[PDB]
Amino acid sequence: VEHIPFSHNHYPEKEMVKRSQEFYELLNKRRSVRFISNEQVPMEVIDNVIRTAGTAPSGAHTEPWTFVVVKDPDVKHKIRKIIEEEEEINYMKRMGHRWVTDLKKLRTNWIKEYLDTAPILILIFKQVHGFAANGKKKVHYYNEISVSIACGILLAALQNAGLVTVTTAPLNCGPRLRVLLGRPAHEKLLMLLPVGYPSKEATVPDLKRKPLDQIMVTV
Amino acid sequence: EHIPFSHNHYPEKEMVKRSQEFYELLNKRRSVRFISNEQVPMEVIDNVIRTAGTAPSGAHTEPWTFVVVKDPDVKHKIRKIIEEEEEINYMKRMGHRWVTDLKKLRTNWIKEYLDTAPILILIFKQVHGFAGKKKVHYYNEISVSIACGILLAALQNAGLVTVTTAPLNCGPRLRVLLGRPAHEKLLMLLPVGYPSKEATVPDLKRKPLDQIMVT
Ligand SMILES: Cc1cc2nc3c(=O)[nH]c(=O)nc-3n(C[C@H](O)[C@H](O)[C@H](O)COP(=O)(O)O)c2cc1C
Ligand SMILES: Cc1cc2nc3c(=O)[nH]c(=O)nc-3n(C[C@H](O)[C@H](O)[C@H](O)COP(=O)(O)O)c2cc1C
Ligand SMILES: N[C@@H](Cc1ccc(O)c(F)c1)C(=O)O
Ligand SMILES: N[C@@H](Cc1ccc(O)c(F)c1)C(=O)O
Repeated sequence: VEHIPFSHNHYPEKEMVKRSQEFYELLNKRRSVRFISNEQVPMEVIDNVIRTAGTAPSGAHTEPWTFVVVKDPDVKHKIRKIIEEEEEINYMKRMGHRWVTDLKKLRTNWIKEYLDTAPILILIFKQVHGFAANGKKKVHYYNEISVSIACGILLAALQNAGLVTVTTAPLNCGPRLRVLLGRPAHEKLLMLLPVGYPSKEATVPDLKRKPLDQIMVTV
Repeated sequence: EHIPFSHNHYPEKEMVKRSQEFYELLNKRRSVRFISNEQVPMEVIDNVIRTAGTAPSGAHTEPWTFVVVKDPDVKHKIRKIIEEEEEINYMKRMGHRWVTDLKKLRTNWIKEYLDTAPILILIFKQVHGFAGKKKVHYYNEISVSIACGILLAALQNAGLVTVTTAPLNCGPRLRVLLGRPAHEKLLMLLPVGYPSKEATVPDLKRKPLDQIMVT
């Protein structure tokens, strides 16, 4: 592959400052929403936020991500059963006292109503390796990180398109969900995001973010 | 304590338009390995980090430390560290496959951007925290990485460039050098600023939507 000049949209410092400020205020309104209405949402928006996630950087340009989108309530209902069953055992046995306590402030449990109500579920699978065209294996360097970075971009894009979600990690649900969705073995489930509009009645926990001087260190 | 969630809603047509234009802005983002020494406004840097800090995180743990280096001398020390360790990585440690897999990008162990970039951002994950005792940081690496994604969109939005790097085997030396505690581990390093006038990128193509999305 050949290398080409990079061209760059410049801004005056004054407009950089302003774009950076608006975008802070925009993403700072983002909250994880666990109560999602059944109102349908336009698929062109979903298509576009996925395509935005696909602009992410990736280790050695491997693009190791598969975004699986479910609209079908029958499929969504099987997903729900799998996750509620597995999470009930997670909460009652596998997570441990300390994790369960650390979650009290969030009021989460194994009941995940959003898996039926939300019109869209996005299941983000990482590809632990890939395949060349001749069927031999290719290495996916830093695949989990690459996929999580694209997930961060996806979240930004959703916030900026006026949709809500909550990033979830359905512990011990990977295999059953992979099989149910007909995905191949080199894909593993990394996170699941219900997507739509908030419910009229949606709450969030009243959490504060750290001030800049507790996350940023200069030298 | 739990409160009502106040959303900011767009009509379908503004949803489509905002999402389309945000795709277009982010699809112009490229990893840039040649960075000008022209200084950049620290108010932007503060803002983009602030933005990264809005990321979700496992059990609301916020396990990230963003270490921003502007000082020439420390930066030259970071460069010496990374060049030494990447030399051994390319010669010995990565293996032939991995080195062959990087030919298209034309990377080696010389990392000039570590001196010329006005700003380095080093991202440390906190693999646990402290209350007296230690706190569990659930999904810390994934949380931090999600924060770095948000940071990259923010940088792209604010007119700056960077490249996401993972300086293999350099974490311990950089940690100690920069005064960070033993519960922080280096996850990645982003040199930040304007691209050099002569900057190039490799002529890579992204997958079409139907090769990354299954319905
Ligand atoms: C997890 C991860 C680690 C990376 N590590 C390095 C690195 O150590 N050195 C480097 O030059 N580029 C690194 N990159 C940048 C990729 O090589 C780059 O994203 C890819 O070639 C695609 O180009 P683009 O970012 O311009 O789309 C990394 C990217 C990711 C996601
Ligand atoms: C890696 C990761 C995993 C998460 N997993 C879950 C989950 O399994 N269930 C859930 O309800 N929320 C999950 N969350 C959402 C967090 O609890 C949430 O981000 C945090 O409480 C802060 O709230 P905010 O997103 O409103 O800032 C996860 C977040 C991240 C980053
Ligand atoms: N870390 C090595 C090479 C490299 C390594 C891994 C990557 O995934 C990558 F894209 C590039 C370097 O900075 O040159
Ligand atoms: N995955 C579990 C537990 C959980 C909840 C919230 C979290 O932030 C988290 F890290 C883990 C759930 O969805 O209830």
